[PDB]
Parts: sequence; C-alpha cells; structure tokens
Amino acid sequence: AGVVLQLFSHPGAGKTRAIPEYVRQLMTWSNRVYVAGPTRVVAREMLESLQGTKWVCAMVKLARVVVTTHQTLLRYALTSGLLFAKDVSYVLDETHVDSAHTKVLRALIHQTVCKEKSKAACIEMTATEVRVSMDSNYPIVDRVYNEGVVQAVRKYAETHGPARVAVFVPGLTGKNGALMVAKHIKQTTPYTTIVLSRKTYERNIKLVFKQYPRGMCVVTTSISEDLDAVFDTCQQYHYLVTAVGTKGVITPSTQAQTCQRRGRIGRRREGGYYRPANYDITQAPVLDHPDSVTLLEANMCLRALDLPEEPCGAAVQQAMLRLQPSKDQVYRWLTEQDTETLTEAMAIYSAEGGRRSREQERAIRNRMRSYFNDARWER
Repeated sequence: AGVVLQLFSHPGAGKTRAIPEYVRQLMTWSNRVYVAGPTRVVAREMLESLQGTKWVCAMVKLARVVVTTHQTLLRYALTSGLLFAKDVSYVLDETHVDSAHTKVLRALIHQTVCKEKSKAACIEMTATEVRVSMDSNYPIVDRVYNEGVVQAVRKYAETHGPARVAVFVPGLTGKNGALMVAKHIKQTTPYTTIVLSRKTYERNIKLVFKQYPRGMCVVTTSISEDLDAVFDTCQQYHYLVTAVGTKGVITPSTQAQTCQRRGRIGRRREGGYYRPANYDITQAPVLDHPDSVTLLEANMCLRALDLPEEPCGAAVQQAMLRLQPSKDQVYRWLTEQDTETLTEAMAIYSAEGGRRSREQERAIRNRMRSYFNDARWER
C-alpha cells in the first residue's frame, strides 16, 4: 500500500537475491519503480542483479524500472514532476549514507509515497528501534590493537603471509594521514600500498585490481566505504558547524561509519577486523555527529521544502537561522548540481532561483563571511 517499509539488511548481504523480488511485488499496484544507491558501483551491482527482468533502464549522469544513484534521482525527481505522480514506487539502498542528498531524497520519497491517494510504496534498506547489523555472509573476527595501526599491520604482515588488506584513515593528510601511514607501511611490510582518496581515486583504483603477490595495502579515506582484512582508525575528517562557520576536525567515526568499514571484509571470504582498544563504539554517535555540516545542509534544504527535519546539535539550529535559503535556491543547488556547498549556492543563485551577476555573486559571498565562514570554500 502507500507505506514506507524499512528492511535492516546486513552489509553486503544476499540483497542481490532479494531486490528483484521486491520490484516485481511493487509492480502489483504501480507502473514504474526507481532503484537508487549511493555510488555508481552499487547502481551497477543493482543493475547486474536485475539482469533478467525485462524493461530495465539505467540513469547514470521509454522504461518501467530505472536504476540510478541517490544523487541523480534527486536531480531528476525535482526537474520532471515525478513527485506529483501517484504510480511510482522507490527502492533505496544504503539509506544510511552521509550525504545531504540521500537525506532530502529520503524525505521526498517518504512524502510522495504516503501522499493522499497514493498508489505506490517505498522500500528502505540500511545497515542501521535503534539497531546496527553486524552480520556478514562469512564470519568476521573482531580483534583489538592497543599500540597503533601501523604496528598492528606489521604484526599482521609477519604473523600472516601476504593478504589483501585495507586501512581506513580519517584524512589524506596528518600524523595518521593516508600519505603518512602508507609511507611507513611501504618501508616496513612487503605489501605494496595503493592510496585511495577522492583526490586520487580515479587513477589508482585501476591499480587495485591486479593480483599483488608480495601483498597489497589499500590505505583509503571513506570513499572506499575485495580483501581479507580491514584495519580501522575509527576516525573521520568531518567538517563541523562552529557558530562562526565551519571547521575541519577529526572525530570518532559514527557507529554507522564503522559498521560499513567493517562490512567490507565478510562478503566473499572470512575476514578479520582490527579496531583500536581505545574506541568507544557503545558511546560514539549512531548515524551523524550531532552538528556535522552535512546535517546542516540537509536540514536547510528540508526547511525550505517544509519537510520534517533531522535531529541535530545546537550549533546547527543556530546556523539554520543565520542561513535560510529559499525553496528555489535549494532546487537550483539540487538540480544543476555544480556547487558542492549549499552555502555557496546561495551566493550564485538569487532568492528567486535566478543566476546572479558577477558583482552580485561577489558582494553576497563577502557579506556571508561576516557571519558564516564556510571553511569548505578553501579545501
């Protein structure tokens, strides 16, 4: 019926087996079904796992079942009716991702599916009434290093022979930076280090797929979020709202973050998971750090569209008062999708959604720095 139905699916489960059955059960009452997942690789995985299902079309930026990503579905539902329709059901995978677009998308699918006179449903599936699924296809062994991540990867390199291994590191730089640890692993273990960041994902990813015999060590930021073990810093590089703007800080990753970083190893093979002893899984934030700037941009959009908002910190509530985009400023952001920050979209799109002059664009961003200093306008 017109209902939203969560399904707690463990990370990398035999979802493939189950999603084609959900699409045909939704062809009961509705005429199209949209399938979306965070990154493109999941969208291709979903496309693969629907191979034998007749009228299936992809949307990677007539038909009856579209698969695409969270982002470019949002970009589409907003530009082409869709939400005014009553015969479109949705299936969303990895609803627990830390993107503002997933958040607003979830709200809009919820609105158009529980709508009055609706004849469509939604199926949400996540690895996170407070529950986090830590099951996998194969068993996973949880261990604890007390002495640092590099040295626990040395212990592993010698106690075990070469394996495929991966290290989840907060930032590209720092004393625990991807660059910094890869050099130290390079110079100790016989493993070859493949660094993966958004800054370098596209070039090195190719390198990741060869069979490395002396050993392979993926040192990765959260973009990566097939191998035999995972070493977790249990730390991330959020940007956070600080009441003068935003600042970049290292944080204990959220329960949902580590649940996905772990969920990389148990899918096709036994795997081991190494977290630091001094990490409070019980006590870290479940889904989002209380005042992360992703929770600001999501609520900013949700308020303009007069949708239900998300639990957030006090510094965000404060910031949602200094910064109040209009329905169309957040449409232009969500639909032309060439400004990473909603804050900067407010500089280039007027209150009515039209493009601003060059001198108007520059006046507004300087005025905005008087009260909100977004530190993402640099790096």
